[PDB]
Amino acid sequence: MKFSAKRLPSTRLGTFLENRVNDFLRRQNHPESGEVTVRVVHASDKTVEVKPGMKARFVDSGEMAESFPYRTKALFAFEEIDGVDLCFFGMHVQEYGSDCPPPNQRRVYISYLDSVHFFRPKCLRTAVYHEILIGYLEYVKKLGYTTGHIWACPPSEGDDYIFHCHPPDQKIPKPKRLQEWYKKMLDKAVSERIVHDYKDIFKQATEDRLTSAKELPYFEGDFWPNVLEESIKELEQKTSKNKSNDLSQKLYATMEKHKEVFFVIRLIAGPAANSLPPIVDPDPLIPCDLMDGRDAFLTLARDKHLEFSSLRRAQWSTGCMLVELHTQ
Ligand SMILES: Cn1cc(-c2ccc(NC(=O)[C@H](NCCc3ccc(C#N)cc3)c3ccccc3)nc2)cn1
Ligand SMILES: [Cl-]
Repeated sequence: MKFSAKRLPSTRLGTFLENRVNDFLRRQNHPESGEVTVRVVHASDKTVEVKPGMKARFVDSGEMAESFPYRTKALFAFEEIDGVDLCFFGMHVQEYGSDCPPPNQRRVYISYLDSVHFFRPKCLRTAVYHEILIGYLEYVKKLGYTTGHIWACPPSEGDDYIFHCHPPDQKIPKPKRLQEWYKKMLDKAVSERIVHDYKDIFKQATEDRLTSAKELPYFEGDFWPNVLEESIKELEQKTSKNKSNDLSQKLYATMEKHKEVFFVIRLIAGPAANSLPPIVDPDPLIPCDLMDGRDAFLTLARDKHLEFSSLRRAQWSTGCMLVELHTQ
């Protein structure tokens, strides 16, 4: 096709990921694998606003910024199977640069990732997912991002993060299996000396000596900002007849209850982390309404009856997805 994955415009980030993946596959020399293309298909600037409860408590008193700028990116990976492109992996990320106020400075957060399980061969599928995620971590570490953040959260039964209508036999992993999948990825990144270490959110808070909710990173659509609003509302209902840091107390209790699902990934440790030059992303903005957040691509798939529920339909929906991205 003139409208194929390869023909999408290149980026430094996407070239870096696809090089790392195809290096890995060539080394495996499995006769069923195909070439992998990776493309960034959206990049734009955004802000995340501190919600009303935290704003009244921290923003209005001058203690915390009112909002946090970031860049969002969407990227997708494609394999050649029978000479045709199959989109098999997608990811949306938020990147908070060196200009961003604390506590968000130099952090990346994975918003959503997703897959369609037809990568060939099956036995290298997980490895390839891992290479993409490790590659992203390596890449942002080199720009000078110091910390990665993952919320391990499977989609609900019958729901789709990125790709509309998954195969009926592609199973959603249970939380513990997913948590182990991320640990396996992160142990490999640690052994390649990309990741220095990683910690659950609770342990990390304790080790950073977090004494106020304002010190907690505040991301778009993440669990912690909602938690903080519900906790402030609970606290404000309290009265006491006659004869503080109570938010912090509740945050800690909630962090401990859920610590296993929130990964804090240190990419740059020690004094190296404190003398860094400004983060400069060499890649340009990529406006693309279709891939600005997850919803627009889910809608278009529904409208045009695109489905990722078999090899043939996913190959079909990849082709139409590509048509649409050159087209728009
Ligand atoms: C019939 N039906 C299938 C689904 C369905 C099945 C699978 C998926 N998505 C994934 O498996 C996706 N896969 C991403 C790659 C991946 C593969 C295996 C494991 C494990 N363990 C972790 C990630 C994923 C995203 C976020 C969290 C967990 C999974 N999404 C939806 C919904 N309805
Ligand atoms: Cl996810």
